[PDB]
Amino acid sequence: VIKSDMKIKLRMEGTVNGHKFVIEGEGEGKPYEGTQTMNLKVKEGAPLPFAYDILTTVFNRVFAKYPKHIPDYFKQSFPEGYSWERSMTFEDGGICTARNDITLEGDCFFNEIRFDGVNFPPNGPVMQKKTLKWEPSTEKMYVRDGVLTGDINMALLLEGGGHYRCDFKTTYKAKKGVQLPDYHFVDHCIEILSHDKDYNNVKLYEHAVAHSGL
Amino acid sequence: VIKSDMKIKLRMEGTVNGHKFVIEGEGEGKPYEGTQTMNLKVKEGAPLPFAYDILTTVFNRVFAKYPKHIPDYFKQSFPEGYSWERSMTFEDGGICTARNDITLEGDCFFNEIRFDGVNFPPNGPVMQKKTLKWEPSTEKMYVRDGVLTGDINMALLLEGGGHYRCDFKTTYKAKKGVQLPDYHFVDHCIEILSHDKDYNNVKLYEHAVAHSGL
Amino acid sequence: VIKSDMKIKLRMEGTVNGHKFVIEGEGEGKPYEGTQTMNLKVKEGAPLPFAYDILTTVFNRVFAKYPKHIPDYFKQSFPEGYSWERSMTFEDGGICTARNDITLEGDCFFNEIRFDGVNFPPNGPVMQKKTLKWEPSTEKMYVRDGVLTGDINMALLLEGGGHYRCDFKTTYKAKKGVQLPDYHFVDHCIEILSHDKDYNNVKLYEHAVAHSGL
Amino acid sequence: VIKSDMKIKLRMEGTVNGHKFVIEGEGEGKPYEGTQTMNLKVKEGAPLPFAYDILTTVFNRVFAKYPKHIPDYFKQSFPEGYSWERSMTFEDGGICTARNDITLEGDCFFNEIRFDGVNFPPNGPVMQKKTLKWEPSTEKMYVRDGVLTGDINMALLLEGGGHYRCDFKTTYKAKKGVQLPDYHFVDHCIEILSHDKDYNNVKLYEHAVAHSGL
Repeated sequence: VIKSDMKIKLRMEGTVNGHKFVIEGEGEGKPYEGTQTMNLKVKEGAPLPFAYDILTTVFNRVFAKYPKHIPDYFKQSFPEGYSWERSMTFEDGGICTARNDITLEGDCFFNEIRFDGVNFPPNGPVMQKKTLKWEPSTEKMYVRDGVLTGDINMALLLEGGGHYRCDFKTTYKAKKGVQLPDYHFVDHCIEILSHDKDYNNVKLYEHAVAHSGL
Repeated sequence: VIKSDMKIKLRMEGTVNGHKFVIEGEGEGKPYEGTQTMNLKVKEGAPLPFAYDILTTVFNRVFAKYPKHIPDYFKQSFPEGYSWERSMTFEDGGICTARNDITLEGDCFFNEIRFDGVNFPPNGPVMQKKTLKWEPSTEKMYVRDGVLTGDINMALLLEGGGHYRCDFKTTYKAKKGVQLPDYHFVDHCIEILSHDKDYNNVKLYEHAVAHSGL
Repeated sequence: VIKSDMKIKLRMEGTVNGHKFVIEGEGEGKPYEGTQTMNLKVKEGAPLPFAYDILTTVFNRVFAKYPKHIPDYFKQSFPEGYSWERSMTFEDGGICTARNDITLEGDCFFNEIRFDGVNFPPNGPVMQKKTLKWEPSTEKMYVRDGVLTGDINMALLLEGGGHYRCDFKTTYKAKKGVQLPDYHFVDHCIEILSHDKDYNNVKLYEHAVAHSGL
Repeated sequence: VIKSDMKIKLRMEGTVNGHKFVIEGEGEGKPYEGTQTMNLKVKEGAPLPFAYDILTTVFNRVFAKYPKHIPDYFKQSFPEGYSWERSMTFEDGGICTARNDITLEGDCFFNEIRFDGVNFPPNGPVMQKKTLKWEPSTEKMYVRDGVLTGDINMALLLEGGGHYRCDFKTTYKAKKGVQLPDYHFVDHCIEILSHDKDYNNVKLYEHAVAHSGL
């Protein structure tokens, strides 16, 4: 079922700072190379009044290169699939919650996403769209009460330089029992490859690689 | 417009641990006495698989007794009204986001509520419904970048005794400029007066009183 | 042993931002009225390069008015006495740890204090001495694994107005078993009554009152 | 001054849970290979009543392999040297503060260390010595207001399996201006190579490597 080439369909509905929106996406990736590319269209709530970058890491750890010696929680989870929940705690008190329900129909991953952001200061970098990109990162993966937890120290590079910090916690729940991995890492980088004026259209790329550290 | 007796209508839509639900409520309160009572019906997602108590403080600081010497951000905000956003950070990593858009039509407050909870441990008190009540509390109210912020150290009393701690941050945004108060407190207590087996029906009561501390 | 009038002797040794100091104090209070006054002298590390206010709440919950219906963990702890540990988490990442070992010799409380502060931004209000006072507060008191825990949402009023937030957690350990109270509150206010140029000399006052909330 | 082979002398004084101790160490490392080994003796407060592992990462980022393309804040700081401050926020509310003042005399780094830990639950893994090791980690390094900040998601592996999480923030201050690096990573692993019954004697090893991520 998980082939060397898979397609991806997604719908996100969300509210940030009380602003409602819908974004749909279509793309493709190489699960075994840990790469994926997606084309995202704002369907409702254009133009977004917040930094598009807060959304991009919510737009599937199936797209991560897992070595033999590390059990692949994500790939083992299919065909049944899995869901995740995430909190994003920004250093200025902005908080987001997000979830994705991931299903497999043929060679296509369907992603049903909800995103909610609250308490962004009105003159902070998110509401004033001062973000350039996410720096690369390393997710710390560990089992807690029988499900996979990922913690990340994430940072947005700001216009003018310097960084806006965010702590991620993701809980990943396979819909069937799998071989649980030991403590390990997933390196990430995520890049907006192109966008129009108000990010109504966005081409998004991720590379991810699992490893056991030093 | 804000009389000694007002009615309240609400709809909450939410997702906790991936479980979708809708709850509607009707009730009444005394804004100047800082009291209110509400009758809540689960409309979708019965029976709730999580502790109903995580919802109750999301089900309007108009219902708080404000003394003369403290400017009433909430009552001054009408007829135009106000909205709030809240993060609830539980000590075991459970996080909720919530928002309420409050409008005034005649003597009735309409409440449009969204609630989302993530990362509740499956064997924690919320997913195992081990909560008895919220302890009383004191909200710390202060202006930050021109809007009212409230911080609360909240605690749920547990079955077996001892407490489950939650930190609230609420940002309150009047839809028109008002007299901003100085740093002050709002004492709260919130009580489920009655409920059926699975909290399909709930009668809920709050008392709230603003003060300037010692 | 705990009379209506008691004396207080203290020595604090500490390091903030790498700056070492020693402060000694002598004063007096009314345990049953929940009041105390103290005279503090900087003995080493004058002039302090940080906001003196970060120290003042570390300079004994014996000085709190406890009503009959709330068991007094502190007063019950003597003659043997008690110790406490505290973390102070400031909203800009400044963190302090502090401890006090409290003994009773005659009508005098001896206080052996250690205070350590790290990660204060060099252009933040603590290192630029922009604090005016602590706002009043309400400490939430609860038992956790057999010892009394206090949580406080504290705020320093800043020069220019607006607030610098700090979260306190104190663990209070009686040196003998006592009647553990139920969940309750202690209202505080703390005031620098007078000081010289660089706070080499400071007269400090606290009022504290325990209550059961609404 | 920073040769391919350097010696290390250290003294830590600290208090955890009110327990006072002094630990001295002597060792050696390869700054350009990012390796170091140290022999630590408890001089006061034997036997330690807490998990020795909370101390080991406080026992100098000079011992990290820095590639050409990343400015070496640490090595550039000598001969004048640098100091750091650290907060360690454990997931059960245990908090430590630590600092190190690092000087260079000949081929020897001198380390003047203070460590303070508070609010460790009495039946938690630190006070019940249930820790096996620190998992490897990746420190996120970024400049904030002109000094180097490092954030780490750290985890102790527990007896019985599963993990105890700790968030590190270190502020690193060179005693002279240097070439500030861009956002980057330092991979770490730290290992107790050997110890006696109560960790009165400990041989400690670290490997560290700076990189720019994916």
